Amino acid sequence: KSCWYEEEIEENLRWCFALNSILHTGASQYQDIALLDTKPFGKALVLDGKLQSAETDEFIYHECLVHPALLHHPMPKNVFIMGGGEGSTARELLRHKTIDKVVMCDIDEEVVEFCKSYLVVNKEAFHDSRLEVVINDAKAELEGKEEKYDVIVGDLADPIEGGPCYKLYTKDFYELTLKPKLKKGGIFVTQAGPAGIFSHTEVFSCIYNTLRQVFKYVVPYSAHIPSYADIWGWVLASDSPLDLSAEELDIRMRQRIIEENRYLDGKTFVSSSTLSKAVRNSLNNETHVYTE
Amino acid sequence: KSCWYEEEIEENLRWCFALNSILHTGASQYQDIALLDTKPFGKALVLDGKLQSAETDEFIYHECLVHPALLHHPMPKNVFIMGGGEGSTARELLRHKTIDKVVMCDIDEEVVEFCKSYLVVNKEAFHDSRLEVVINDAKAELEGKEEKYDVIVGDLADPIEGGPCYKLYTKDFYELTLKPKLKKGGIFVTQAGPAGIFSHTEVFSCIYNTLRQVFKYVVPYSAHIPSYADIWGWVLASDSPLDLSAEELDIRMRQRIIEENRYLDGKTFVSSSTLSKAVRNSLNNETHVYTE
Amino acid sequence: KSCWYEEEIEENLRWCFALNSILHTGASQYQDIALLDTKPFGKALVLDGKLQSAETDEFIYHECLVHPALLHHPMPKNVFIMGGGEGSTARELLRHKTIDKVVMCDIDEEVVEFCKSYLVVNKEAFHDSRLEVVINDAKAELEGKEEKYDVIVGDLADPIEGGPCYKLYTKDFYELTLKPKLKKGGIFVTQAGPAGIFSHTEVFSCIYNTLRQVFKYVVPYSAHIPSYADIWGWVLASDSPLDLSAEELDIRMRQRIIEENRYLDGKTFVSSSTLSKAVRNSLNNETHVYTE
Amino acid sequence: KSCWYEEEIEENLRWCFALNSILHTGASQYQDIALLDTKPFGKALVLDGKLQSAETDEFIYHECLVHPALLHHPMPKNVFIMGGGEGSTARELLRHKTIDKVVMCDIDEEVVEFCKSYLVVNKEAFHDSRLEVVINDAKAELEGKEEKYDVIVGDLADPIEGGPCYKLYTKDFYELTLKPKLKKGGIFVTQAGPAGIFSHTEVFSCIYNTLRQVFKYVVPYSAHIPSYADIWGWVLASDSPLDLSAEELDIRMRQRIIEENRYLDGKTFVSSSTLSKAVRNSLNNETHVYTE
Ligand SMILES: NCCCSC[C@H]1O[C@@H](n2cnc3c(N)ncnc32)[C@H](O)[C@@H]1O
Ligand SMILES: NCCCSC[C@H]1O[C@@H](n2cnc3c(N)ncnc32)[C@H](O)[C@@H]1O
Ligand SMILES: NCCCSC[C@H]1O[C@@H](n2cnc3c(N)ncnc32)[C@H](O)[C@@H]1O
Ligand SMILES: NCCCSC[C@H]1O[C@@H](n2cnc3c(N)ncnc32)[C@H](O)[C@@H]1O
Repeated sequence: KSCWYEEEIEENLRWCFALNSILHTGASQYQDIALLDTKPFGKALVLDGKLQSAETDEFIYHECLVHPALLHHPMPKNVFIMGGGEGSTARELLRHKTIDKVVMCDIDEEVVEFCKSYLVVNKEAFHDSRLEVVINDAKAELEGKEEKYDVIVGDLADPIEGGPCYKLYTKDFYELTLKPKLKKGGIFVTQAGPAGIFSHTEVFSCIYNTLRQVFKYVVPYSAHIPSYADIWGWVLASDSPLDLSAEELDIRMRQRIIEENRYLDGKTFVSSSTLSKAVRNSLNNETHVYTE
Repeated sequence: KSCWYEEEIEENLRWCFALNSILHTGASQYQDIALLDTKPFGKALVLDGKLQSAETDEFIYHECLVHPALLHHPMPKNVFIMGGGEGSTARELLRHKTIDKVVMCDIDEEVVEFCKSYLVVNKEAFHDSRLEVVINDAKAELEGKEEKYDVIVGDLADPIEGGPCYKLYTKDFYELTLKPKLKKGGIFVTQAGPAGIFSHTEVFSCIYNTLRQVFKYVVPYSAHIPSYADIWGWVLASDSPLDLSAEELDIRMRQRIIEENRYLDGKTFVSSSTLSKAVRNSLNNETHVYTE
Repeated sequence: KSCWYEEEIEENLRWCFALNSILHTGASQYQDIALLDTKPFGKALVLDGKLQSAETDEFIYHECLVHPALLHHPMPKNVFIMGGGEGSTARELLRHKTIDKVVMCDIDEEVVEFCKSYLVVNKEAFHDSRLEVVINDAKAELEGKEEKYDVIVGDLADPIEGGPCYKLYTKDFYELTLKPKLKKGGIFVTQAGPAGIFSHTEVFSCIYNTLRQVFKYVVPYSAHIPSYADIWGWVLASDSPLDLSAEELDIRMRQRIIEENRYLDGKTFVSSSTLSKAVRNSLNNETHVYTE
Repeated sequence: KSCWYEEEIEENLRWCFALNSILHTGASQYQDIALLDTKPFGKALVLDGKLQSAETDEFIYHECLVHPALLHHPMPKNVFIMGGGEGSTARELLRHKTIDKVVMCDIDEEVVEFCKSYLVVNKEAFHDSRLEVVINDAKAELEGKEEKYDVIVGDLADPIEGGPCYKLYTKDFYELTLKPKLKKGGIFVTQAGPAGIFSHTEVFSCIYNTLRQVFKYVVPYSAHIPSYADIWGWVLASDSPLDLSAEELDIRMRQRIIEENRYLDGKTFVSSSTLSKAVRNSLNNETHVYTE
């Protein structure tokens, strides 16, 4: 095949996908933006040269990010997303019947406009009256406003030094900006980077341990995302408990979410939060904490 | 970082590993045989241009291939391996104290002799008095010998038309050749190809469904193998039940297996054997059966 | 710099060009047709996954293909092009004031229509009253029409077994079909494939030797084409001598050709027609003759 | 094919060769050193990630670099090489019957040792009593010693800012270090980088113009080197004339060089020094000069 997008995932690992076209290439002051039409994963959003969403498997990422957090809440009504410009986290949140307000707070208007325009899947979401789009740094936005939320969702890029996301994974940020803005019984969830057998030590274990230092209950979980070329991680965090069985998750899904989930049922969530021996022990032994 | 090993996982997806060296390249009349020293995965055995074992994570594959089968057996004493010339399957079998004899039946003497010399991790295994190496087609060997086994392990390449491995995945094979050479309570396990969200439809679902036509109890399961760049699958099959808890499995590990498993504990197996919603249902609805 | 067009020049040599866009991809039943906007070479026409014309250097190929033949002719008035659907060969022919008619005979109407729409450099050429476009196999066309030409231009793909172009490079073709349709003093020129130090043995030496069996005077010549990643070759053939000095050629350029050539002057042609020691001798000693 | 060496030749152009092995990888304080066994070009020396010599076509580079300069001299006896660690420039120089002394002055002992050991072709050269190996910066070595030479050969890497070679292409270096150390009737030749239709403006035109400002007679010439993925350039420079015909070159070769040249005869040299229209005009119009 002639045409390829190439991504260096580590300094010694490259991942190449065959291309149909290069649909749109924008840029803002924040990052490079690109929509590719790829053979293996369909349409793909690439930010600063990292694939961040692919048409074929974004559903897995977005179901996993969103649904566990809301299903463990007794009655989630309002939710604040840090990031979300791609719009699929909002789509999945808006599937919940209890939800009356979703704030998408992304720093990059152009990403939003771009995806608002070209990720057709998210059109019903982007137009729902419950969605409020806010163009800001989520950290500034959070400390600015007094509104408190049932659920806060971190749908940011991994914490990389000198980037616009690193701040929002520090113990400082959690303790003093995020957690004050959680209602009673509030639940936080953040995307947490690679969660492979070896790749999980880069950011996942540290995000987990950083949250461990702020919240009473912390639940790491993971699932394969083919377009990310790895197992990916999320962490639920709360000062209230987080224990539903699979059966109780399935009941809650059937009652509270419109239409059928495609990836996530209760058993899948139970498998997801049962990390492997080595990962589970690695996380437990982690002592690094993100800080100022 | 300018020398790379490349593998086309699909016709539109390439995975590239930075190389330190090319330790050996060659061929038997069956297959090309190469050993690469890679940066991300250490020494990697590449057979017909497909990476089959990487030093850093082969433990995952071989622990998943071997331990669930033997652990589910009350008392496995004799095992036959279809393929296994690389030696790691034998290695993990020989960690079981209950085992008295392992037959490794590989068609290609050069794989065996090459791995016996170059894959040092398996040196003790290859030299264990309990191991018998037979150089033959596994199907011809099983047909021509009356010996029966407590466990038979399929460590062959994926089934396709016309390759030397296809006929060892058929309904007629399992029924007429393999099952008669299982002892009372015998367990079969085979590797079963990619088991990703979409890639599982190639062979994993068909192997599962084929086995489902021959054995009463069939347990498919899967785990990520980074050097294979996908979730990989295995299938257990038996005419006796295959239902142990994570705790039962741990006790058995502790009683029967020399040293600590690096990948697999009881929980990890339960997680591996709980497939995602989509994969589970796809397997259940599969109707392809491999036949002669 | 993460999207790339790749071409395997040989089974062990790849050339990759950074892409701006994929402007079109598709196919007729003859060939795939793609137009890529490349960084190093501008818009590149790719036919069956082989780059055939790049905006930045196609002038070299087409100047070398066309001008030496016409310049050596006392008075070329009518020309037939075998292939030429891309339009650049016609373009450079039509710069000659002496020309009254060009027949462009391409087998693939979709190449013609595509290039006529998308390769703007050739718009005037395509619209010139002197140009006739015929959609046919060039061999069938020449056989079935009595018209004779002062020059015939071979602008076909390289000869191999079974492709649509092979039979237009054979001894029997040149003798029985082409030569009878040359006027008195007629000159044949064909593109002749790679002409590198080693790559010239594939087809360039064989075309030269084949022509040497049919025509009295045969002048092979070559020039670097960066976007082809090699030296490329052409062969002039005639029953009348082909021996002009660099100065004679310049005077003719000045008298007959509208505008300045960007690549070819008289000296450049003399240089191109002086092959290296090794290539010269290899051509002289070649004995393969293409036959039906 | 599985294993590749990748070279970025421009920011938008990559060149990939299939690999047999990575024979040796050294490093010194000056550069990275590597010997690859490549499929398309055989054994290849790579310095700081740039291929600098390949077994299959180094003869072209080294014949072109060496023989024109000596053949234009009436009686060259002693020669100083700036660089030469690879040893092939010395090999070709030592083929001349008039030559009694060759100084190989390379800054990197390890390159020399490495090639002394592993480039078998140059064994007779490296052991010839006329060869003096000197481990130094050629600029310091030149200004240090009083010996004057009939021919000085620049076999350095292209002039790249902040590298150890840039100094040795400045007008200052030429005027005040190099030219004082040329005997009466002395001839200088330097390798001069890419000499393609467009690539020649990077260093070739500037090296040419810089020498033009120091020497009375300057002759640029070029030839394709497949392993360099380009036409490559050299420049002869002298205060005496440089005009032999092809015929006079061939006589001189037959009388003065042992054995047959494989690439270069008199006609080849004449073709080589007949640049194309555009290159010839580009060089003539160059006004940039390398300086302090
Ligand atoms: N794994 C999937 C991750 C998705 S890509 C990261 C997303 O979060 C936004 N973003 C980056 N920094 C941000 C900040 N400080 N505040 C709000 N949004 C931000 C960015 O514009 C982009 O939409
Ligand atoms: N990922 C797990 C695959 C590892 S590679 C496939 C292995 O099975 C052998 N093999 C192939 N066909 C065979 C046959 N009919 N009988 C015995 N061994 C065979 C082959 O020689 C090789 O060692
Ligand atoms: N580098 C110079 C090659 C350019 S690409 C080859 C061109 O010759 C046409 N073509 C192929 N076979 C043909 C035939 N038998 N008759 C007429 N045109 C033909 C084909 O449609 C295409 O336009
Ligand atoms: N196109 C083919 C070029 C060959 S590669 C450049 C060669 O010139 C040496 N070299 C680099 N800088 C040098 C200096 N200042 N003095 C002497 N040798 C040097 C370097 O160690 C190497 O052997």
